[PDB]
Amino acid sequence: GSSGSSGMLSARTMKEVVYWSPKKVADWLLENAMPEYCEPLEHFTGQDLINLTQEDFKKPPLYRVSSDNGQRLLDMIETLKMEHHMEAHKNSGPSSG
Repeated sequence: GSSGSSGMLSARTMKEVVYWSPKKVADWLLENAMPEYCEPLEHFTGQDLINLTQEDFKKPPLYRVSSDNGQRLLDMIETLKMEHHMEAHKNSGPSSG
């Protein structure tokens, strides 16, 4: 083993998590035990990371990365957005699905 117990475990701010760096997005993953998404998110940016959807899982780079149909991550990210100023739609009930 090499990285047994990390020294520092915390984040300055996640209100944007969009302008982040390609090296930070990763640290955030391992921080929550998500080293499996680091590979596909190696060159990912806070912005691209938050722009991830269950649909993006069906295809690469993020594909069958976990046995949770990309739930653990989707949930870990969903929060990264709720913070940012992203006015989501209101109406509920699509035409086709």
